Amino acid sequence: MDIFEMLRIDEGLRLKIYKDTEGYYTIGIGHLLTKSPSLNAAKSELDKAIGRNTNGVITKDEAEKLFNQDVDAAVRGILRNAKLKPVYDSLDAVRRAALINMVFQMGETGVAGFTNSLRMLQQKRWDEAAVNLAKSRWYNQTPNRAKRVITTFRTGTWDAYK
Ligand SMILES: [Cl-]
Ligand SMILES: [Cl-]
Ligand SMILES: [Cl-]
Repeated sequence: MDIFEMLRIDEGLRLKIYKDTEGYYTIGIGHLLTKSPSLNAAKSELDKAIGRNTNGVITKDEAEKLFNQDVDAAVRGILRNAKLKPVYDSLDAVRRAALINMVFQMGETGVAGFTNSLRMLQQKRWDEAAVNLAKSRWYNQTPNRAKRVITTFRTGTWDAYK
């Protein structure tokens, strides 16, 4: 298992524009296109992202390309963020993947706000962090995903993705 396979499990693959769990236009492996309610605005973002007139449909290779960029962006986002970098650097590789997964889903700013959770993780108080992480809109709106990510933080194993 690795961060790419983990996110493929959590995000799926869809080759036509769809709405994500928040109702936002998305394509591929959870590539958010726009928060605009305009499908035309989403189609424009898509064409700009892929470099061609897609008519709202892409290939698997194209979806994987955007996914690679998106994972890269989440990691670089963590490393540039004063609140996330220390926590990331304190973690082992498996738990690092759980943090990348959160940032991929919610964005750098949204995760960096989990101040109390981040502290517990930095302290390696795993059970306490797991309890604190679940007291969140995140957990309540996407509980099965959040449970998987939290299990990964709590255990430092990939058991939740087996
Ligand atoms: Cl995403
Ligand atoms: Cl708590
Ligand atoms: Cl979920």
